[PDB]
Amino acid sequence: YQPTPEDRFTFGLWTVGWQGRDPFGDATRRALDPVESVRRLAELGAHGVTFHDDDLIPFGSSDSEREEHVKRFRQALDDTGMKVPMATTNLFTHPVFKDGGFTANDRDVRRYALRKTIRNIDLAVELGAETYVAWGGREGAESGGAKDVRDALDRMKEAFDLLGEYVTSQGYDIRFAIEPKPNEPRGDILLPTVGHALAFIERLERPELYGVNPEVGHEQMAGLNFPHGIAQALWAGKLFHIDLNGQNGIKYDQDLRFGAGDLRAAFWLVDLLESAGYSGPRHFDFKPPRTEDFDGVWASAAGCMRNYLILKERAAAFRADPEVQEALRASRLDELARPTAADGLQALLDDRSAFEEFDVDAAAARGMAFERLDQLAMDHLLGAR
Amino acid sequence: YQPTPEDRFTFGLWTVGWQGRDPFGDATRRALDPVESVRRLAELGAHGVTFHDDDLIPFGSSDSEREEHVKRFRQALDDTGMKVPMATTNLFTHPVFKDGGFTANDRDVRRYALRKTIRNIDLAVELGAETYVAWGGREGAESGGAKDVRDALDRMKEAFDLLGEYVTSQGYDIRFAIEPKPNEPRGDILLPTVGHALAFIERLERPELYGVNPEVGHEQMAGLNFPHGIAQALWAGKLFHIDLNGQNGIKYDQDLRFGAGDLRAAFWLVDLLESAGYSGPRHFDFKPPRTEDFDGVWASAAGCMRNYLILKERAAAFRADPEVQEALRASRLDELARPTAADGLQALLDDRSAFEEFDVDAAAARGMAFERLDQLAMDHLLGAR
Amino acid sequence: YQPTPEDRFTFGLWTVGWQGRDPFGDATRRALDPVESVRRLAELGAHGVTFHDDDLIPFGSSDSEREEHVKRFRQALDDTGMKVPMATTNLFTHPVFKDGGFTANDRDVRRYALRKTIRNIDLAVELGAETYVAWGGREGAESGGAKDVRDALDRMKEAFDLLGEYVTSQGYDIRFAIEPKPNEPRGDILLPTVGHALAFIERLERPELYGVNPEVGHEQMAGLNFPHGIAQALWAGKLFHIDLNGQNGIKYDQDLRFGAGDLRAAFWLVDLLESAGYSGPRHFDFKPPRTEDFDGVWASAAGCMRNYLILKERAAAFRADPEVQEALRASRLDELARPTAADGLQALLDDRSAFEEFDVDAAAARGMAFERLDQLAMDHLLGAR
Amino acid sequence: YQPTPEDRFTFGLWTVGWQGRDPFGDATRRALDPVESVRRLAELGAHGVTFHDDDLIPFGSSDSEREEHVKRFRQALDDTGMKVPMATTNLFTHPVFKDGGFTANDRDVRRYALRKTIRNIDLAVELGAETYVAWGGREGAESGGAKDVRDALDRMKEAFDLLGEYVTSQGYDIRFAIEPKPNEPRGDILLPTVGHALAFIERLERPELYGVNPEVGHEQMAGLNFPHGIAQALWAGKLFHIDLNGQNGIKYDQDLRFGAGDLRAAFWLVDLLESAGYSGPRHFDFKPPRTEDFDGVWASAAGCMRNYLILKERAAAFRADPEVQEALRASRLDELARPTAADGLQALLDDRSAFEEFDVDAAAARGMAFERLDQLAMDHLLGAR
Ligand SMILES: OC[C@H]1O[C@@H](O)[C@H](O)[C@@H](O)[C@@H]1O
Ligand SMILES: OC[C@H]1O[C@@H](O)[C@H](O)[C@@H](O)[C@@H]1O
Ligand SMILES: OC[C@H]1O[C@@H](O)[C@H](O)[C@@H](O)[C@@H]1O
Ligand SMILES: OC[C@H]1O[C@@H](O)[C@H](O)[C@@H](O)[C@@H]1O
Ligand SMILES: [Mg+2]
Ligand SMILES: [Mg+2]
Ligand SMILES: [Mg+2]
Ligand SMILES: [Mg+2]
Ligand SMILES: [Mn+2]
Ligand SMILES: [Mn+2]
Ligand SMILES: [Mn+2]
Ligand SMILES: [Mn+2]
Repeated sequence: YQPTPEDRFTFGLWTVGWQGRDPFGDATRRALDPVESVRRLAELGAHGVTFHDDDLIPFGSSDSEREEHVKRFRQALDDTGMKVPMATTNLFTHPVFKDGGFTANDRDVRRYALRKTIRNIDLAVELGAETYVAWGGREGAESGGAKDVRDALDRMKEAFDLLGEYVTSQGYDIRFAIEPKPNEPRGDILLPTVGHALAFIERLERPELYGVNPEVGHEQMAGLNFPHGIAQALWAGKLFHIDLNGQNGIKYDQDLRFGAGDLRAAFWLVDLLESAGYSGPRHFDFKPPRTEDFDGVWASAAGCMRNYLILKERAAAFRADPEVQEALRASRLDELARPTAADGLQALLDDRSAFEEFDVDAAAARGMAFERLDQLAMDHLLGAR
Repeated sequence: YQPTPEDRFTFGLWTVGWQGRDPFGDATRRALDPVESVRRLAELGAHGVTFHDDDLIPFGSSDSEREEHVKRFRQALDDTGMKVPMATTNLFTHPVFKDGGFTANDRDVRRYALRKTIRNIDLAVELGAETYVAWGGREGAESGGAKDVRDALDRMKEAFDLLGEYVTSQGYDIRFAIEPKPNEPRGDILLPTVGHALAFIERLERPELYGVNPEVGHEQMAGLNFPHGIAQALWAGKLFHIDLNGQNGIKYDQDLRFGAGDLRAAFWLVDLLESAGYSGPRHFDFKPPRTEDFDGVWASAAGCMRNYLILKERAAAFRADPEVQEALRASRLDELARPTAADGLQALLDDRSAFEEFDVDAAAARGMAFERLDQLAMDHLLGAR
Repeated sequence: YQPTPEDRFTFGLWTVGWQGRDPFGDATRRALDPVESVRRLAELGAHGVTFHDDDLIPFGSSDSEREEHVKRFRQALDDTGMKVPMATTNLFTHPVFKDGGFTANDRDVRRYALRKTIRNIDLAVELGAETYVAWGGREGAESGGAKDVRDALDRMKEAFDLLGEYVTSQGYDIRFAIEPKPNEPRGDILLPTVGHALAFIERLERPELYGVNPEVGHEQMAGLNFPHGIAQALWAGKLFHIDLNGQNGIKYDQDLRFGAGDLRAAFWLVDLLESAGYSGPRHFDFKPPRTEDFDGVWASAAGCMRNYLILKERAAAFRADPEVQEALRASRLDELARPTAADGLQALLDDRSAFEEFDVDAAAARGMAFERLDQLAMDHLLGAR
Repeated sequence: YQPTPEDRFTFGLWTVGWQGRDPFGDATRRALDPVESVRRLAELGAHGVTFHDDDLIPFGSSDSEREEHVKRFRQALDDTGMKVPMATTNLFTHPVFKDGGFTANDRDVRRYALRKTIRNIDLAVELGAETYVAWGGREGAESGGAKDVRDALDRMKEAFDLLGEYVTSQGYDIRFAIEPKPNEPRGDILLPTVGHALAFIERLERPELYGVNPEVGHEQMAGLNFPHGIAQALWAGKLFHIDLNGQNGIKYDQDLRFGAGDLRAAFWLVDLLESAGYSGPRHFDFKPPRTEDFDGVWASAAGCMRNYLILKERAAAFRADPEVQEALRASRLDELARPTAADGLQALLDDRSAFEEFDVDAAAARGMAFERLDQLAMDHLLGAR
């Protein structure tokens, strides 16, 4: 289960670089030079890294410092062959963003947030990024009167439309991916789930430029089924990017390494991504627990990749097993993929076998055989057949 | 705080008619004649009732029985002046729907579910309903292999498109409202939230025919902010109907009377509905607890209406208070409603006060004053100023 | 992974016998004769069955009917070799228990609940049960004024003390196990968790007669760590019985087959039970989903046993692996088992290496190596080393 | 609703002193001199403040600095009349505590944690504290193998027994209160709820020295009913202290001002505390949101006190209302307070009206009238009768 770059595994600079500061604790690890992270991740078999503007260039840097930080970063990519498929803006750390970025009540902050993002889009395009992610972690509220949500969605649409106008006017190929999160650090965050983000996108001026970057832990933070939400994003044609990690149910954002947390949901996610032929980066947005030293950071990163590859093998064995293929037919998954009424409405209305002469009790008595199917899946996941 | 029919309060036959059967207990109350519910609700000041097909006509009824049930029902509406603004199909009680209705794996069940709905749409139009609600309570799964969600969404789109084709071919004015629910009775239910339903609707053949019927308890069952989700539905122009009740956080669907559960969220919901000028029915989808006798059923129904009216008065006093209007300006809610960059992208890019000369520390040091605003709201809710 | 009776796997009559009625649906399966369940479970390798009084003898039965039901049941145990290690009272289904049994506000109901339990304790002793379980599923409330909780705990202590007085006066060996549940069917249930039940027991007249019967899904329904709670019950010497099943986080009580739901927590539970040498029944309190027919019921029951045995093998391989034993030392699990200050308080107060000369930064810089340990556990669970 | 010191309102130095650093954001406010907090809180009507050792004396301070910090603090208490009823140890911020304090796997860290606490107990006694709080925020784990919970509970019992041995050997009157929390910053925290802490205390060498310091938000973080848990703590005689704040369901620890979050649960909490005659400090453990400036900090603190006083008035009006007293009798709250079987077990066994001649259907048909009672409570809370 050794990763190679063709597996497309990517890591944020902020993941292995996390110093371990949490709400109740100081840092447990020194800061990492982005150059060293690139080298250490390449040695593990990663394909690429991603960054926030302020991860790569310290906030407030001068032009000459900015140029030296990028030049050092570019040399580490050249030395390793690592790519930069995705980038994003930090619109959450600085105190100026305390009431939001694009939806801050203060107009001058909203304008500043847009300028900060536009500057980093240029940098991301230069480094080769195909996707620009927006995480509105500060867009939201802790109380009901502090944010008019219809007004905030107006401001959010304006911000995204202007960013779409900007990349069009430069002839950039980059697309945007919205990363939903239901809460934390705000009491409730706007566009809290995959669904809310997909619905918002359909009201933008150029919807085709925008998709979702769903994160395993963020949907599980709302108790939602992450493979189900990914399926709806695939159905809509909007899975531009994905964040992989682990999460133990409804609580603070844990960002455990992928495969920790809900192991079965991870299996069904990997099964769906491979079956659907998702071709984007397999991006890990995780935090090595602050109990770990620097050797534990890299063990945690390696674990993400390994667990993905183990699940990929087991899911593929599951789908290829003729006994599973037989069980899927017994459970009528083939019938689910058949059109309900390709004969059309009138034919359905006149079809007496659909109502007047439908034997509802005979239909009701037919078991679905889902438990035998699910136990075959569990045996395949555990390597027990 | 006495309701009148112009307040547009509506109740499902299945709410005050609930016999008190739960997963662990037998019925604690006798069944109610729909006629008596209409009379008792009218006496309380309700505007109308809603129904499932099988609430009004017992499942399996003959044509002559069906006609007598409707004739009795119609006479109770005539005697009281009560309206029927909304109707829906029971696609969840009969064992034939155990794997779903529109997305059942068995094609013959999906066709039957469509025919059952189409039959009731006719009845609902005859009784005057403006909205037909779809609650896919059985569309979902308890295990990952039992439902391919992309296939199920294909079947769901087909079902809704055919229903839209049907009402168009009859020249009906009725529109559809999807009622989301994240789980129960299925382990996870498809279109689990307001957002997922809004996103799905945008892929239907005629999206303008479909909106959402969000329920307070269903979004709170996912830990989501119900006023926020209602705001996004209003923003999208899709709040066709609403279900009001109470719910104590993330657990089984409690269906408490409106105002119980999260009292502050109820206040902010009523504030939003009145401020936005929502003109649909104020529909209560609640269950009088099975501890109650028939007198407790009607006290519970009266409580729903009363609590709405109390919250309506307090929210209106909050918005009209000049000290609150002053606090809203101090918190820059006026600036949130102003366009971020009506001067356009180029002007924003050249505006040095948006970036090069933006004093980020002065902006960051400005408090939002949200706590004083929120305490004014709490004083208004409690009648303590 | 074939179970045998020496594995001590037990099932409630109400589990495989569940007809599939849920809050929104009618039964999908016919009722089962308890005799047939005993035979079918024995054929699967089960050790025993458990029952509610009303599972074995239909409520309201005459003495002659009661005797024939028991005689038939006893013959099925004799024919199979199955045991009856545990029994319990149904104090939740009949409408008389709608406000509780032992803590019903109506005193005459509380007295009836006690008499109903005492009658079944006699029957359980006759059938050989070692444990009598109390599940106060109706003890609780949906609103704050309806139950004074200090008064209710007074009544609950009185009920349990009287039951302890009863079994002592008959010279019975049977002990009581309280089964906690945080909510459902009541809005909140008294003694909601393992901890609350353990604390309550310490106030009973004869605490040694009472322990806990924790259920996987019930603690996960509160977002709690079930292996952690089992550990505290073992630490207190109170794990008299256990209910095994699966549950997907915070939502209604799913009662999935064991191993479904949180697979990793199931692994750590089995590891703890085997390491601690728990010698009680491995009891499954699960519901075959109502999508299943009778063949799916037995496949689901077999899956419970199989998954336990797979996890038992993987946990044992994990603990016996010398590389894991090395990682546990690296993570200082050996030091955790050493007394903190066996030298005593004064020696600790005078030990300068505990404070004045403790190198806090050197200690802080030592990584715990938990991630490498946890990835070894994951590799062992998945069969990937 | 103006607080006075006889209302016993207390605040942690760390509450109004919180600089606004969260997992995703830098500080939004400057640090506060503890002296200024004492003065500002006294001016608001507070009775007292509480502290962590490291709140009052910066970590690593020399003896002469330590003495000057305390002397300044003591003068602010003398100038204001403020008391210090409670103190606690910071065993969570420094990286040395990253795997816990009393239950850290490293023995030398456990010994250091004990010495750090013992030093602060001396200081707390000098300042007059009656309660010493233990919050084991780092005692726990993110993975299953990293902590043997039976071993950790052994170490926790040893730590608490040694602290009890220490205060006894000095003749101190101070008692200990354990503050439970289910998760955050650890994935799961040991003794996660009021119940688990009460059960643990009963295994300590001198149980009478230890009680609980429950926090509104911490039990709600597990979806539990906080008034119910407080009632069980009162029933056990262990409510030594309480932390008041607000929390919106199951998510990260919000620490909103008291009264925000679940308003009805706050009402029932205040009703219970006043009815039970709780005489300890009404301590607020809250964080003014980081959107606020220093004026918003004090408005937030004032709001805590005001909301408590409003709820106190409404709860008292509720209990004194003769129509409520009539409804409580109708709902048989009087019968709940009556002993179930003061006639004894034998008399119960021979009482034919408890079983043989109990009319179960007549009992079942009697409604509890809980909804009318609960609507009276809601009318009293809202000032709407
Ligand atoms: O892409 C933006 C990223 O910013 C991070 O700091 C957030 O915590 C992530 O959830 C997000 O993926
Ligand atoms: O509109 C359909 C209705 O069916 C009911 O039985 C469900 O429980 C409701 O949530 C829903 O509103
Ligand atoms: O032991 C009593 C049993 O009664 C069942 O019907 C409950 O649902 C179980 O959780 C419990 O184990
Ligand atoms: O008493 C100890 C205190 O430490 C704080 O920093 C925790 O966040 C509180 O929950 C706790 O009350
Ligand atoms: Mg992310
Ligand atoms: Mg509804
Ligand atoms: Mg159970
Ligand atoms: Mg606290
Ligand atoms: Mn995250
Ligand atoms: Mn509902
Ligand atoms: Mn259960
Ligand atoms: Mn807290």
